[PDB]
Amino acid sequence: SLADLERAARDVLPGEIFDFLAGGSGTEASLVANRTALERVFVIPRMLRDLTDVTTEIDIFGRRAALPMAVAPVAYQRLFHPEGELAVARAARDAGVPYTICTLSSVSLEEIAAVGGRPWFQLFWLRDEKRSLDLVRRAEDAGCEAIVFTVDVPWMGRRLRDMRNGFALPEWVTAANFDFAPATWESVEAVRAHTDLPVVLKGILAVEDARRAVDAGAGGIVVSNHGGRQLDGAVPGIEMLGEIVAAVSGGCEVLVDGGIRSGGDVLKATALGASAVLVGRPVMWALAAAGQDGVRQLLELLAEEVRDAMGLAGCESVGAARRLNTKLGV
Amino acid sequence: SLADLERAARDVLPGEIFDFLAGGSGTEASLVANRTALERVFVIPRMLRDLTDVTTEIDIFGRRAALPMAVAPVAYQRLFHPEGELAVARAARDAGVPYTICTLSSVSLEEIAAVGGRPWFQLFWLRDEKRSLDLVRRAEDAGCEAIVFTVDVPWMGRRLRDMRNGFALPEWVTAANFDFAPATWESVEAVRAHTDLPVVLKGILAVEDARRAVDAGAGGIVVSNHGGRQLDGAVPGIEMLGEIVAAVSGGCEVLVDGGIRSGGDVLKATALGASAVLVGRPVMWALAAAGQDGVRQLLELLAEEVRDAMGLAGCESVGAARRLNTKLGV
Amino acid sequence: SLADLERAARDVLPGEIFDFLAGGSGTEASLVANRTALERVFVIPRMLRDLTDVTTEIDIFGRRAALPMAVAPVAYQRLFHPEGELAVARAARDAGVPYTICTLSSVSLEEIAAVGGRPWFQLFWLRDEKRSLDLVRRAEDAGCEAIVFTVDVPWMGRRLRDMRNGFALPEWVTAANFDFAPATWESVEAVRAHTDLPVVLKGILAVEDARRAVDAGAGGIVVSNHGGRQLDGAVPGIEMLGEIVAAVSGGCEVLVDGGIRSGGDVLKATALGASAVLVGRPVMWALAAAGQDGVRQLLELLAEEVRDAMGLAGCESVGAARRLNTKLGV
Amino acid sequence: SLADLERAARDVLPGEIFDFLAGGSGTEASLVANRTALERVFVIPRMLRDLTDVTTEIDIFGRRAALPMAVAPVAYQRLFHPEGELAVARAARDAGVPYTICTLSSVSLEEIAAVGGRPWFQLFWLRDEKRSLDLVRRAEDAGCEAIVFTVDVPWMGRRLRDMRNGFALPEWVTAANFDFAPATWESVEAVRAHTDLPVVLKGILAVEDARRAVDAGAGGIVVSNHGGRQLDGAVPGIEMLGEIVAAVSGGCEVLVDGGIRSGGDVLKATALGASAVLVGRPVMWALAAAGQDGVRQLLELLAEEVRDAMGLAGCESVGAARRLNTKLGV
Ligand SMILES: Cc1cc2nc3c(=O)[nH]c(=O)nc-3n(C[C@H](O)[C@H](O)[C@H](O)COP(=O)(O)O)c2cc1C
Ligand SMILES: Cc1cc2nc3c(=O)[nH]c(=O)nc-3n(C[C@H](O)[C@H](O)[C@H](O)COP(=O)(O)O)c2cc1C
Ligand SMILES: Cc1cc2nc3c(=O)[nH]c(=O)nc-3n(C[C@H](O)[C@H](O)[C@H](O)COP(=O)(O)O)c2cc1C
Ligand SMILES: Cc1cc2nc3c(=O)[nH]c(=O)nc-3n(C[C@H](O)[C@H](O)[C@H](O)COP(=O)(O)O)c2cc1C
Ligand SMILES: O=C(O)Cc1ccccc1
Ligand SMILES: O=C(O)Cc1ccccc1
Ligand SMILES: O=C(O)Cc1ccccc1
Ligand SMILES: O=C(O)Cc1ccccc1
Repeated sequence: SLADLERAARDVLPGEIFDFLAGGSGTEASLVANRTALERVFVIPRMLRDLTDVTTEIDIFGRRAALPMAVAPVAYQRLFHPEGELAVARAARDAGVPYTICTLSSVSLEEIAAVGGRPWFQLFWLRDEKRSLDLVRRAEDAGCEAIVFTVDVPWMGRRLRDMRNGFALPEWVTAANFDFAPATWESVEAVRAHTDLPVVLKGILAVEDARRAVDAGAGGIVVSNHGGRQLDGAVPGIEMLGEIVAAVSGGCEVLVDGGIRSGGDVLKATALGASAVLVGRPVMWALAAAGQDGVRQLLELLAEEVRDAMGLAGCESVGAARRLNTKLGV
Repeated sequence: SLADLERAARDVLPGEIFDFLAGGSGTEASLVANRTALERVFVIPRMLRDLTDVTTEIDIFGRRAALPMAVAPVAYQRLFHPEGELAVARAARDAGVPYTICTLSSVSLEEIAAVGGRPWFQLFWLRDEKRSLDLVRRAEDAGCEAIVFTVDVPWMGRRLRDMRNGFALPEWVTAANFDFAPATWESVEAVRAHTDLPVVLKGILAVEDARRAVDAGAGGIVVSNHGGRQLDGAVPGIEMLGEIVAAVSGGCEVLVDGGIRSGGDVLKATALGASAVLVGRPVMWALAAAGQDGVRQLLELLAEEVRDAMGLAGCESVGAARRLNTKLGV
Repeated sequence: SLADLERAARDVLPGEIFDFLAGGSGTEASLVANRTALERVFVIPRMLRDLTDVTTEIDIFGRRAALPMAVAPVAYQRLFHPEGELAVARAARDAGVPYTICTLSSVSLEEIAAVGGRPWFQLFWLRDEKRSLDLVRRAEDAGCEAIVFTVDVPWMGRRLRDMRNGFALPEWVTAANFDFAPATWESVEAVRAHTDLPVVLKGILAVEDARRAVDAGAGGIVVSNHGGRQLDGAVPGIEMLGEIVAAVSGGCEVLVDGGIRSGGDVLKATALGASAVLVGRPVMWALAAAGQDGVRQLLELLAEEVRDAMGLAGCESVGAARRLNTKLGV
Repeated sequence: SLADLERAARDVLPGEIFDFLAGGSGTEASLVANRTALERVFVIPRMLRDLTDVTTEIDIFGRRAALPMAVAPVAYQRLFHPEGELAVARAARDAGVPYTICTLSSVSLEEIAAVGGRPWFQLFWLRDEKRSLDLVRRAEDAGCEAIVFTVDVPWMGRRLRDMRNGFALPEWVTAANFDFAPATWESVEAVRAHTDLPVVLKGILAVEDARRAVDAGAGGIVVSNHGGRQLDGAVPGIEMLGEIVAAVSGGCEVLVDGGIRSGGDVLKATALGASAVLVGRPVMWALAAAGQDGVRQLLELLAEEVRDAMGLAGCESVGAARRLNTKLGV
């Protein structure tokens, strides 16, 4: 289980860095709710279906992925291990999972993309529409296959663990893509007009924002409260997911994140209608604990857990898993 | 109470064997939910009815049973006591309760059936349609009166207690019926075509699978998440039971299992519409603690608890108990 | 508060007697649910109403009572104090609260009634229709003003505290009215035909049993699960009360019991539609702790708490309190 | 966070005074429910809106306030610090927040009003309609801009912490406005006829009392259970707020109080429809801990938390925050 890795990472990382990773904003209400919400979801499995060729593969944004999952954008991964983003990206490539390269990556995006695999690029909107679009163009020129535009960070949430810790970036970690302003719908349009890559808006929670994202020409959204790190009291994405999937009615891919910690959790998200999930903190636990081989082992365990869960639920494909029904417990 | 027995069994059994017995898959969410779900159910008892002739008997699959209960299939019972299945089967016979002989029994099915009583036989689908049907034919020739086809095990769930324990069958426990593949609806048909015994599909949770089971010629189903040992996050059977009973509308017997630990719990399952229940772990606690006489004492306590509960609720018969209403609490 | 008294009684009483008093049947699910259910109820108070003449009085079964409350039937009160029922009955009389004399009283019913006040008499149905009716006639001849026919005890619930304790009546406590069989609707009719007193059926939880009680000529019912001492898993009366009040639509008085521990709890029961409440265990705590003066002090504290709660909620009368709305919390 | 201040105040204040401040009535059910209720509310934030000019200002009762918040009436503030109400009022003025001067203030209302800022005056109805109206006239002559008529205190709730503590006002704290009777709707009319200031009824929880308040010519209400200090078991205001806002349909300002402990909580109240909130206990923690500068720091932290929350939720104005949707969690 992914629970094994969390303790291993707690042991190795400096306390303040473990807190930067684990923490949420405010009283951590949304952080805790991400888990509570998943725990309340029960799947109604189907029996006696053909499982001779169970596959966890999906096609997303033009490409085959080995699982309905990608590595979430997590800034400054050298905080957790000296190889940082390169270790994660290599493991992701080898697992057939898309890796999201961050605007605030601690290794340059061009170096990360050179690893190969299916890199996506996460955008934070800069000060200058021109620099933002340069970053997009860099990503595209480097072979990234989607732009994950983070839209829930007009500014950063108040992380009281960091404030209490007086936590700051070590001098040996930098924003390697560099030598910020709130995004609007106009910024989305500027991005969409300047790339042929799918634009994916990350941090959508309202139904009318999901519909507007489709109208705006997004190729996907990530239904997300940013891992409980942005508005404290924001609803978990998993609680809005079903309503959002019904509202877009196939008009874009609908991803979800927040608290996904097992293959069963992936199955739950799928059954609620998600195209795929992102996974954040667990990938960093595996990185901290054992570098590249740590993340590879995590991804292999997830792969096995997702296949197991699907077959136990009577699903030979992710599409079938999306047609599962659920029941909320207490 | 059945709680007495659990500690007695914890004291006598080797830790790893107690864990094989107690554990569920994954994070044990479905294991815990089986109990939570029962605990939330309240019965609305009726008063002032004639109780001069209260009976707990039912007719099921051709035969009278003393209680609306059978012993669930539990593999490898010599793990818990040296007399294993023979001790349980004798106690069951003497109590007038059906005993389910397992495909993976640690005493041969013919020896268990020779004990007498009302044996049923649980089938796991083998590799070879021909060997599966041989096992069915053996059971029928031995006098088993129903085939309990387990349909929730295309493969085994990941039991993290066993994995952590590195638990494996002792060399002194074997699958005595021997000298596996996923089941499908085609396998059900092959069984149904080859026996005149009622075929009971164990591990149904979806309403449309219950209806299809009727259409397929099943004589019953067991609404079950396999004691929380198969898909972690599968809904408890008790949560689907009422919906399933309404959907089959008398077309087959509808049994339930998972967490039944008292006569009051039997009453709750009955009031939700179950024809009968299966009981698993408590029977093995009694076996571990005191062998045959242990299981006899358990069954006598259950019998007394079921009669007590029925009469306190104004029910002179199990049919009347099925007409009780319930209310969900928090 | 009534919480003060509970510890005082725990200190003075022998453990096994405190357990006889405190305990419920089975796993004590219904015992705990009585409290949970009250705790979930919130009152919506009204403001700015005339409170110049707030009164807690009600008319019930022909007579004025000082509060919408009576002392519940509790058998064998000499278990708790040497003066037993006489101490409780005197305090009740002095407080203007009806006292329920038990069939299993440890002082004869005629002695208790001689105390004066507003005694009611609780009936358990005997073996012999003739002896049952004699007991009723005795009660009526002694000046009791209602027959509280307990209808939830075809036999006694399994009290595992008592069983574990091997608890039995001390030799110095006897059933003083003596020198039992399940009740039916026919028994109710026999009682109703033989007395002009109001017949009150205690232990009704199903709506159709409440309606039938009206049809049967009951002058009241007590919506009750017998303090969690009868069917373990029976719904709390407070959860059925609103539905029952709507169903009888003024055809009899509807009382409730189970867990009433404050004037606020009385207000909650009133707001849900109860005519009055019974209070059991707290009266015995006060008796154990301080005899007659103990029960008087309890009743004075309740009186003050009920007036306080009513006025804070804008109710000058109990009728107004019945028109309060409520909201369920979590 | 406001949690920092609570411990600081616990350290400095005498135990019995900390209890006078913290406590509620009865079993403190309503006190705890105020927090529970807020914790169950999740906001659905909006993204990608223009936040170039985020403002937390509102217009209320004729005047601009810097935040959608006022300092609640809290009697006898010299209990917490020697400068008492003057320290709080100065900080409030400097923060641009209305300060509610109490009828039971420990510094005279004219001295508090001389501080300047936006003082409101809270009225308790006196014995004598003439003295009540004198107090109103004093407040108006001193420059108070609204009368906050407390309508939930026909008398004081039973504060068991105070009773247990034998707590009484120190001899060095007095009701400085002096040298009481239950309010009715007639008292509201007498106030409304005698002032041109907006009359705000504090302690409304029933929908029909909110509508009647509008009909009566109130310029606002405060939906409130008096911080859990009046009826124990009264619903939290936050649970009635949405229903009340829909019922008045713009006919008066609708404020709420009870448990507001962060800017996120203000956002939640706004999203449920509140015009503004009151904050009580936290202001007294800050006063106790650090006098005037303590309250100033609290108000600055709240201001920053409210702006943060609004912008993270896509709201450039409080009006926009009122149009946010919410979802209840568990
Ligand atoms: C340490 C940390 C840094 C993050 N950095 C970013 C970021 O730069 N961009 C972004 O869009 N999301 C960022 N996220 C949020 C994740 O992409 C994701 O939404 C969240 O972590 C998912 O929740 P999970 O960690 O519970 O799986 C970060 C998350 C964490 C924990
Ligand atoms: C140790 C163990 C072994 C089991 N073996 C089998 C099996 O061979 N076949 C099967 O259909 N169910 C099997 N089950 C599941 C039970 O038949 C039953 O569904 C479950 O135990 C009921 O839950 P309960 O144990 O809470 O009463 C097993 C259960 C346990 C605990
Ligand atoms: C020790 C004990 C003895 C009781 N004896 C009787 C009885 O003889 N007849 C009866 O109708 N109810 C009996 N009751 C139940 C009470 O009348 C009442 O329904 C229950 O105690 C109410 O719950 P409360 O104790 O929570 O207030 C008894 C209750 C207790 C605790
Ligand atoms: C110590 C104390 C004294 C109070 N005095 C008054 C008062 O004189 N008048 C009034 O209307 N409310 C009074 N209140 C209630 C507050 O105005 C407010 O409704 C409540 O404190 C809001 O809850 P909060 O403290 O959780 O923020 C008092 C509250 C406390 C804690
Ligand atoms: O997006 C986040 O929660 C992580 C982050 C951390 C530090 C600086 C920018 C972003
Ligand atoms: O069916 C089960 O949960 C029990 C089982 C244990 C070991 C091997 C097969 C089946
Ligand atoms: O009615 C009850 O719960 C109390 C009781 C105790 C002992 C004998 C008869 C009745
Ligand atoms: O209104 C309140 O809860 C506080 C109060 C305390 C003491 C006296 C009057 C009012």
